[PDB]
Amino acid sequence: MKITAVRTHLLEHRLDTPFESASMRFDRRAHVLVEIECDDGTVGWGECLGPARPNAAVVQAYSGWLIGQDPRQTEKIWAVLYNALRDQGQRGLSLTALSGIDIALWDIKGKHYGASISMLLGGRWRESVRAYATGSFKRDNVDRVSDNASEMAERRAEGFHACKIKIGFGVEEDLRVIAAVREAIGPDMRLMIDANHGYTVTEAITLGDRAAGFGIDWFEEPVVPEQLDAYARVRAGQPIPVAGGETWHGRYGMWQALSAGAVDILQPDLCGCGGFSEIQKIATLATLHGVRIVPHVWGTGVQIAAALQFMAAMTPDPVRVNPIEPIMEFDRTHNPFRQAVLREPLEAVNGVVTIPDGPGLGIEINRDALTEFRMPDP
Amino acid sequence: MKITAVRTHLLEHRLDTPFESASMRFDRRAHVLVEIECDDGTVGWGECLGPARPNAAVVQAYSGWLIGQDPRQTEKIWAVLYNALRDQGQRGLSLTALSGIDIALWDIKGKHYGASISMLLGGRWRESVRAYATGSFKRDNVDRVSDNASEMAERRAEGFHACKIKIGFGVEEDLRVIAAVREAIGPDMRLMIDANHGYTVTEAITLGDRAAGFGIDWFEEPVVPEQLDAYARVRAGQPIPVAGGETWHGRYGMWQALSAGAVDILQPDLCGCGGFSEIQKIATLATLHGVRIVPHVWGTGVQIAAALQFMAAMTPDPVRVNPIEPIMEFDRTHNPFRQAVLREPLEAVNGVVTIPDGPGLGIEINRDALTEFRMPDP
Amino acid sequence: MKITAVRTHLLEHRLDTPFESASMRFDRRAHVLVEIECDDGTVGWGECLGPARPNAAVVQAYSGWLIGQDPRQTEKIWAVLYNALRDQGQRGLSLTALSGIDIALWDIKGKHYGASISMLLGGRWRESVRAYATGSFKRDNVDRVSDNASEMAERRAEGFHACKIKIGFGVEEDLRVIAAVREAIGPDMRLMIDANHGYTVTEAITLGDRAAGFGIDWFEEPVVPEQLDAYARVRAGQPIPVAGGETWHGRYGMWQALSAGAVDILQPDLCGCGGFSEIQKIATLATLHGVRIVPHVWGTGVQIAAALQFMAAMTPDPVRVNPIEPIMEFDRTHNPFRQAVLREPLEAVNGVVTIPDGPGLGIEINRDALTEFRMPDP
Amino acid sequence: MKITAVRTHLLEHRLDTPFESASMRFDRRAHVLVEIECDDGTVGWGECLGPARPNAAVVQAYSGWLIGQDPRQTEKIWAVLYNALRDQGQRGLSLTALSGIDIALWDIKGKHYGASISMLLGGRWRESVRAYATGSFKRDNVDRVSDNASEMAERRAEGFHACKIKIGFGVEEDLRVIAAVREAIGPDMRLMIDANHGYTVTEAITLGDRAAGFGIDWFEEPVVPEQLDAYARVRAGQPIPVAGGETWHGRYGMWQALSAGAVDILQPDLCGCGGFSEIQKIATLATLHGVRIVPHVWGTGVQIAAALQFMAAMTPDPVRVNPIEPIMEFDRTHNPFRQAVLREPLEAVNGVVTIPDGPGLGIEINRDALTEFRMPDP
Amino acid sequence: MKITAVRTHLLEHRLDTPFESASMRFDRRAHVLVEIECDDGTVGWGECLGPARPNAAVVQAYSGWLIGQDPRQTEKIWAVLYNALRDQGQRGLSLTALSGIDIALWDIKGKHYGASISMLLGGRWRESVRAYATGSFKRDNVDRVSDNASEMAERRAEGFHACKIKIGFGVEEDLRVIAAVREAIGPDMRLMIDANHGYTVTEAITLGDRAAGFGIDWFEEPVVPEQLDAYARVRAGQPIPVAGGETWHGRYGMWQALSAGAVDILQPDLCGCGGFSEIQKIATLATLHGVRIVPHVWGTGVQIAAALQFMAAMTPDPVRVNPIEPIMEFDRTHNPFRQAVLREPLEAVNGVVTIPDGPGLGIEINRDALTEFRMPDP
Ligand SMILES: [Ca+2]
Ligand SMILES: [Ca+2]
Ligand SMILES: [Ca+2]
Ligand SMILES: [Ca+2]
Ligand SMILES: [Ca+2]
Ligand SMILES: [Ca+2]
Ligand SMILES: [Ca+2]
Ligand SMILES: [Ca+2]
Ligand SMILES: [Ca+2]
Ligand SMILES: [Ca+2]
Ligand code: NI
Ligand code: NI
Ligand code: NI
Ligand code: NI
Ligand code: NI
Repeated sequence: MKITAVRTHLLEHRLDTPFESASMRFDRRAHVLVEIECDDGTVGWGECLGPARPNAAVVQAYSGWLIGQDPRQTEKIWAVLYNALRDQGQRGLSLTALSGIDIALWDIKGKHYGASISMLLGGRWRESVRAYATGSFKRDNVDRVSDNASEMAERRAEGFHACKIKIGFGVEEDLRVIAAVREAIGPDMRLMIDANHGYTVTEAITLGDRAAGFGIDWFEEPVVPEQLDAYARVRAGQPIPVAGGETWHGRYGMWQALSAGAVDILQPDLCGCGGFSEIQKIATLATLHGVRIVPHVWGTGVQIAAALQFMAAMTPDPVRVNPIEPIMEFDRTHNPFRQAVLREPLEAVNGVVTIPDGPGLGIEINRDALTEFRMPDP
Repeated sequence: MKITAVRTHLLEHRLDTPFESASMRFDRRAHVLVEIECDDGTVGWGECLGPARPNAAVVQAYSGWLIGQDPRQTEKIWAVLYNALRDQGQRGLSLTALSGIDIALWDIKGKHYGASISMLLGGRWRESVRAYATGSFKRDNVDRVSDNASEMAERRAEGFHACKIKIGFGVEEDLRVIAAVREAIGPDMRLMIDANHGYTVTEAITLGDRAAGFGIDWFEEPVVPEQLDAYARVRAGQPIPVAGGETWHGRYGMWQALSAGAVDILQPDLCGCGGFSEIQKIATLATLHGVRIVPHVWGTGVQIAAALQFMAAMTPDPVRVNPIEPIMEFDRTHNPFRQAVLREPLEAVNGVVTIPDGPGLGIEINRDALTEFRMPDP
Repeated sequence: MKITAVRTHLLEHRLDTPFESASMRFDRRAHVLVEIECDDGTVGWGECLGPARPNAAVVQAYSGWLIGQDPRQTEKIWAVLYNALRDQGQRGLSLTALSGIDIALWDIKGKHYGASISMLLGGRWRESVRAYATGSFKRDNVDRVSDNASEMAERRAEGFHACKIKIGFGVEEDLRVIAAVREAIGPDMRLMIDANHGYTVTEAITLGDRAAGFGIDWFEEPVVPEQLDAYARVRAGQPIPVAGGETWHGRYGMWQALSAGAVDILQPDLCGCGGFSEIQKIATLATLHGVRIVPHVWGTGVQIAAALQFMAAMTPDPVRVNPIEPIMEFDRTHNPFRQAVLREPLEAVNGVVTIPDGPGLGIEINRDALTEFRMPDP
Repeated sequence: MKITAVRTHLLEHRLDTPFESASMRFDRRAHVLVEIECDDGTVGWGECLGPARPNAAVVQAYSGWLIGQDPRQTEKIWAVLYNALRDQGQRGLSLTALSGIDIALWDIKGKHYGASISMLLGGRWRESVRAYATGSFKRDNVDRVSDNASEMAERRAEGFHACKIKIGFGVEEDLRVIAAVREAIGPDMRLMIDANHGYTVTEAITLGDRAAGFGIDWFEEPVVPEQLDAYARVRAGQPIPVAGGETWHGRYGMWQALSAGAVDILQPDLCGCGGFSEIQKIATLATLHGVRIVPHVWGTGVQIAAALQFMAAMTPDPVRVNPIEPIMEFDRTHNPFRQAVLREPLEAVNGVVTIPDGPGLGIEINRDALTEFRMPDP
Repeated sequence: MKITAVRTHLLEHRLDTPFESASMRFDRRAHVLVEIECDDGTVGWGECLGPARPNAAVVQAYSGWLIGQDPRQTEKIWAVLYNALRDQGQRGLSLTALSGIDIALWDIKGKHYGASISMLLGGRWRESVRAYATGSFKRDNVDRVSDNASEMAERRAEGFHACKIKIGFGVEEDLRVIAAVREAIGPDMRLMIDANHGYTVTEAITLGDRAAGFGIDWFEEPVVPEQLDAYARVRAGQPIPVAGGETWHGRYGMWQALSAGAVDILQPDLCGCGGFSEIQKIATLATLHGVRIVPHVWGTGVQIAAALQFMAAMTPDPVRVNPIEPIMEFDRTHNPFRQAVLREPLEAVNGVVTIPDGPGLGIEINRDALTEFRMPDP
């Protein structure tokens, strides 16, 4: 079995108005998929987190080390490609592009052995996960307080057990947003907050001290990803558990954060941290200190399918009866190609997402959707 | 003053036979320049280290935050662009692409103020630097021992005060290469060794212990860039000063290495570490412990010109009469567009390279060479 | 371009009654400016923090290394002069005197290139800053509680968004002062406290625990500048963010404090820490852990102008929309030559200070004021 | 008993040609004495290390806190004056000026109680010390190798048991100088080396490794005083014991160096580190780890007299029969006012200097010499 | 001047009923004085903390190194005697016995120079100190709660500004005692607690958490003196400042505790820690981190006189107007020879104790009291 072709597929949809987090303002949904074809006809699919056209370019640069290789040998291919572009690599785009490749190769490997990826990863502890809803972005002329209060009441009505709202813009308004969301969702629904690294350490500590009374399960990216000493200060300075990981990369970046005691919850993204091959190594590292893994999930149904395979296989830390299980980050904001790339959608039903069990990722790509939402040439 | 256009120029030349280091095998010289044009006509030039097409793609992704901006405001632009692509950035391609942009903007700023970059950086301590020659690569059916012995005798005859040879392939053959080169160059010429991270820690310690008698001024990239504990072990375990930095990025990556006590010589590349804006911050960090900076230099005359501006401005650590000054890494292997991109070559004369003092980088690009050596479309 | 003369100008005004902080009692305003003249006629101005006549003497001792030098080469001159008097230097007067020289040279450099210092520092993120008012000093037979309550209500009426009061004399009376000031300024105006290192660690922790309910944004110089372990204890032992820096010096002194985790806010003074050349290096160091910089500002309009240039150029940490920006420390106590040294005053208008954008510091010295307020010969 | 006057006396002698170390080039001997007079007629004398006119200015700034004070209360006066100028003080000139004041006050205190300072410090362990000779400086057109070889043979012939030569200029020439001096002085005379912080860490380690075979008792100021991590690297990287201290200040600066494990020998200067009051505290600190104190001595007979009082009182670490005793640094280069300031010279006789036992410093100043060598007005 | 005789004087008074702390039960007051006589007739007096007959035996063992020595040379004698018995010494009785000797020698030295010890120590910052009263011991059939409530109301009525009560027996009863004492003394009198190392770490943390609401200025010897990690846990685990030092010894024992961050207040005893010679070194060490010194005082008027001399000389940390000053521990329990050993008592008058200013300790021993209260032969 040999890889014969490696392709990328850029997807875009323009929004009605731009969406803003504290870390970014964007006016379109833009994603990239990786397609790897084999000499026996087998095709695998993956997705890369982050800047879409630059990821496509890095996948193309890796392609020379993929063509002619046996796609079943995922550890060998991962290490060879990791080393090939390591010099001006190590974090960021060199790992997000390798993650998409890795996911496509594990899809091929599952198809070849007739096994779901979750089985090849070592087994299925669970057949479904509870999802949590993520919030809307800041938009021009939209009041964040009432928009988030209504939107999260709407998520509660759909059956989500938890939701996560975007802050990081300014302590006082962010507190008004948190208070209004708690009022709107009632006392039982779980609530998380994500600052998108918008805060200074002092802001993040002040916000956490003042928000903790609203019952907040974690505080995601309080500060920038490079200042691990700042993460540890926020963790020690206010009471809300701190989460991060969607902007860290590989076993070395993740170990740097765990060594620093940066987080209570580590949040590797399948399509960013290095793929299935590397996320299993990151999950090992998290067991040394007992730090919970909850994946970060952002992107199309291909990303969702990959994250679901890993979530079926995640081993509890600790094992006990009815252990703490992963929950699935579910973006509810507008993206017509999120599900359209799949022949069958991977959707929350009363807040719960069932994990496929077919070979590989357990999905079938809709190639007509790739054409329909193709990103226009520059 | 406003930026109106940002372009990249990909350059390629195929070699007669592939060149191999321990870290890579390549069959062509492939580089990318950045061109930034302003509303008043001013044009600046820069270069990005590393994978050429992926760098071009990341420069294109940054371009949206550059158009319409005042190019004189280099710290503002650097921080804005750094944050824009930080999430799946931080090291590697997101910093090598920003370095090329930064260099072009400092070229514009010098042209605008009528000042060499070295002057804007704070002054010229020196008007020239001594260069050292780098060695040939491993080639199919070429004996490394005799090839390096002859090649380095040829560099000595050209007047280079020092040379650096490539090892990392295997302790015993590498020792034969070092011994033959010392014999060939005589007792006075300085000698350095670069393993291109080819060694285990045990190999690197064994090689350094056994090579130290040949008089070796530093041992570059003994081990992989992510294992800073391995660098510190090599530093403590054998007597040759350890050098690294061409595969680290930004103030945070460089501080991580200095904190770890990884190196005796830190080797930021102008076109990789973040450009002039960030290399000044890295040079600050190196003064906290007294670690010598010697830039890494690889690429075309644009990279050479940038590195020379920084070398004129480097402050001695410590200041004394006849202090330890930077020496210029000078690749002598075949590349017809290395100098052709410049209207006037920046060449060693009896081992010494004179540093331009005209506005900006002090060079004039030869646009006809950009066409002649343009990389063929995929 | 060559420096031809270096002069100092001592200024004094006797007060109606002495002013006391916990760290000092003084009966006059006494300051020193530095004037550097060039062979082409260009003149630059600077100011030194601290003992005026001793600063003038240290500037005179540096003058021998300045005459005949190119003033545009600020990094070279800084490093040469720093090394010249380092042996019995390193902190204190050797750095405050060099700061005044450095500021005058950056004023010359901006005039020469036709650029504001803020532009040469890398760009203007902002054109104005909000000022905060500092409080009155302790005076004989004046009740601190009512004096501070009235004075800070008067600052609120002038439009200052925040104010900082002097404590450090004794926990119980200091708490009465803080309580009365909070009552007088209302619930929205921000409040900071400065102990001028008057407290033991135990006093400072007790004061912070008992004062935190009044809403205090930082606690400045709780303890003496040499006991960095005491700073870290105060930071960990009570809830008010700790600030310091006006009594630390250079990259090495500031790094010592940051390494120790001494402060939540670092407060370099342009005229004390080493000038523009060194404060940019200190600002780099603060980004490693994410410690906020808020400059310390004390002295004449020349100091104010220098601090404003640096504040226009300060890069947010982190970058976000509407980031945390520097605020300007504005002494409101009596000093007739504070503004008189400038042809145009740099004053708060409804609490906001606009940052000049002319070449260099963007000011014009009033030489007649230098004569009018000249310090009498000993 | 009350202080009534505090005066300084600046002394200068121009040399025939300038003298150069790696850290400085000077063309005159320039020193400052402190004279403190009391209401009962008692006068005390001291000396300040470092820049003479700036020290005089700082002594004048302290004078306001001295007049009217009881000079017998040396700990109270030290702490009051230390705090008075601490803010822009802490190291350097604020401590060298306080050292001269402190020495004059201990001279007064000894005269008042009819006791040598050595007795008031706690007793005389010894009545004499062996001196070591320091070497000549680098001079224009003088070969350092032969000049040092002849000069040190001349010191050997005068009976000095040891000598210390100046290096720091460049590893190869410095090694030639060390080798020639060892040849010239024979195998028994002790040899020390002082780099005046001229070296990078790499140079200092290389020099120490290559020089150790010549039998070197210590290696003084290998690197700059602010890089304590560099001192520890030099200490660990080559075999010659490392010495420093003449460019550190006070208990906090000295503790910083000892904490860092910077030195095998700590070298406080009576006229730089804080005087008798502070050097006793530094000597305490050195006993925590067992680091030997050997004072640094540079200046006139007043400095020599102060250093001799402290050397009589230094407690062995450890106490044993025939313990390791301090040796006296004795500058032999030309200075006609070194001894002329005293009515009776304090000179080495066959290498040994006898320690006065009269009240205070045990000397009588020659006021006619103060006039003869008075520094010309600026 | 030479020492001719060294004598000890054992004192005893049997109590009506035994007194118990958590650390000890005793039925008599038992103390030892040291008397040192000189060839010129001068006599000095000192006291040793701890077991009286064993201290007398250790003083006798030191006597051989004292006879014939010059008593003015206190640092030489201290170091010689310290080394003489160091091998089976270092802490405990070898230092408490040396402390008594040291005090007698400083008494001789002050008489010889006609100076109070406080002056020889460097000056008098204060002429009096405020005393605090210590509480009664536990006694058979006496209710601790009502006994302490009444006794401390009686101390308040005598004018003491503060008092310290004995706990360490059991958390619940100890809390009842603290509550009753706070009720009895009113809201202003200061309150301290001393567990005499009776508690486990868990008890001490629980007690401090539950007692802090009663307004407690320090918590003395919460745990045993050898478990410095336990001290640091108590300090970090409950809010009352922790004090210790009366059971530590010398610069090395005290530095061990300060290094460990064991205490907020260090409490050397003049008659235990090494005397005046060593307590000055301990006071130096406490300034490195800013830990307050408050001496421990237990014993006769000779101990009281020594402690008062040191308290006059203690330098504020930090210096400020109206700084934090030492307060004097004043045992009020029955001991007829406490004051009888002095010709003039050293007593609190409205809570304040005036510090003698005569030569030496400033006291005159009543030799008739030494006979009257002589301890009966075994
Ligand atoms: Ca997120
Ligand atoms: Ca908190
Ligand atoms: Ca290399
Ligand atoms: Ca070895
Ligand atoms: Ca302040
Ligand atoms: Ca607290
Ligand atoms: Ca020296
Ligand atoms: Ca070595
Ligand atoms: Ca006690
Ligand atoms: Ca507690
Ligand atoms: Ni749509
Ligand atoms: Ni060719
Ligand atoms: Ni006035
Ligand atoms: Ni002469
Ligand atoms: Ni009785």
